[PDB]
Amino acid sequence: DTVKIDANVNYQIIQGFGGMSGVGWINDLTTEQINTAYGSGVGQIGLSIMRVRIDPDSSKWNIQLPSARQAVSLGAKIMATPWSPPAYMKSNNSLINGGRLLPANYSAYTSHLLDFSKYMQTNGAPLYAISIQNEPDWKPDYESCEWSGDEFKSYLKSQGSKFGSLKVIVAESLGFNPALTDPVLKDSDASKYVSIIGGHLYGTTPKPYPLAQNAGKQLWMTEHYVDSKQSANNWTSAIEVGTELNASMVSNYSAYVWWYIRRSYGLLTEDGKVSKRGYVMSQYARFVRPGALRIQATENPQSNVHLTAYKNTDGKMVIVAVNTNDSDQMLSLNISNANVTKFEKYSTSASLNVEYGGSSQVDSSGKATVWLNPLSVTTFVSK
Repeated sequence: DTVKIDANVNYQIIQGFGGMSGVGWINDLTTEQINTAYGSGVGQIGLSIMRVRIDPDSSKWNIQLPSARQAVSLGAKIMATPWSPPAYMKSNNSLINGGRLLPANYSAYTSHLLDFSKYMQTNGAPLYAISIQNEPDWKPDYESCEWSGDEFKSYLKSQGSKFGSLKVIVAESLGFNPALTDPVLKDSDASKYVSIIGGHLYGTTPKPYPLAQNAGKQLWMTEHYVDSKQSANNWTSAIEVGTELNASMVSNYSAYVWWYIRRSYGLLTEDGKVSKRGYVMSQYARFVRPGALRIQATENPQSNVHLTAYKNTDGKMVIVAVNTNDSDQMLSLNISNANVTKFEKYSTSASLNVEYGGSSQVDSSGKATVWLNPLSVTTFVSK
């Protein structure tokens, strides 16, 4: 059915796609694995964001440097998340099962975070962004710390100015619950120090956040994974990554950051090879590059077809479509306000990994017909 595209109507800017560096909790990435994930060529995923954990013990920070340095060398931006302040700053004197950061320690905690930023920077892996807390609404039996949105608000009013040009992220809610961040965004004295509203998708689905958008903050999805009991090469499950990426983009997110890059259910499997989930991610990350603008395009032209469209800074139009029908699907593109004469097709499916599927001509009235293979994630790139 018909898809109407207007390259003169813009939504969010895309900062990129990322994953978690897990060294300290799991084995480090190798240099080869980072090059595969952070390169953007054939066979590579195209990530450009790496997330790192801030250990409350600063004697352990050094183990983060090899992977963070390699990523920066390859053009990536680093964001850092703390799971807990040091135990001795919290109300329960423990790293685990929550506990509150004592207000008397707000300046000390800021100094801890800034120390981490200076260490990284001095060692040649400068941070782009820093989060105040991981999942303040979750109190598991590992590093965690509980906060309310009013506590974030008080914290930021007193400490926020100290972060300088570092981009501050709040609140990394488990389920992207606005309750944690609305108090911050409704207070201009707190809001002025926040650059990014970040959240996770556990137990939820992507949704727009109008208050964050109207406040001019970017929205980043800073951690998720799908059904970890599945092999990353199970196609039935991997296509769900495509669904979630599409929903995230339609929800005006500027960044999407997976959990552990290398894992049995990850973007790379434990043999260091790209997985089906990684190829799905690459249908977005290799082609929708940092700086791209999402543009108007019929999102659900027909049953079980979802798509988004982008203009890259180099002038290329890109269309990324998810087809969860077990049948070939035709799209009738109608493009306005663009200078496109052909699209190249690249698909991931049960049997293809980002494989070229031929070219389609766009007539001089901006019309083209393209086809989606069954149960596939397909990217069209203008030439």
